[PDB]
Amino acid sequence: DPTIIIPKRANIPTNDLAARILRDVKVELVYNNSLHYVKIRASVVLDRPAGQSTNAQTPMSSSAVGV
Amino acid sequence: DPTIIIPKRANIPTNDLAARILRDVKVELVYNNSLHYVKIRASVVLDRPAGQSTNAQTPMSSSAVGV
Repeated sequence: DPTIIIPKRANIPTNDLAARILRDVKVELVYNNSLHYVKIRASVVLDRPAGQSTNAQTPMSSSAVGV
Repeated sequence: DPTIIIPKRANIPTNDLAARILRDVKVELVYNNSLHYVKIRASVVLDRPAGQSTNAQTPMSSSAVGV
C-alpha cells in the first residue's frame, strides 16, 4: 500500500521556520512489471499412458519427522 | 486629605474686633489630573523565542553590600 508521512511542527528545526521551507516529506511506492520472456515445457505420448496412482488422500504438506 | 483651620478668639487682634472682620482662615486642596498623551512600546517575535531563565526564587529587593 502506498504510504505518505508528514512531520509535525515540533520536529521542525528553528532554522527552517526562518527559511520558511519544509523538509523530510517521505513517500513510498512499488512498481509493477511487464512480461518479457516465457519458457514452456511440452510432452507427447505415443503408447497407452501408464495407469496413475489411485491415492485419494488429501496431499500432506510436509514430513512430520523433525526435531 | 483636605484640611481646614480656624483661628481662636485669643489670637484675633483687638483692631479686628472693632472692624468686626475675621481673617487668616486657611484651606488646602489637591487637584486631580486628566490624561493627555500616551506612549507604547510593542515587540514582535518571528522565530522560536529563547527559553527563559528558570529561577524560582522570590526576587530580592536590593544588593546587601553597603557600607
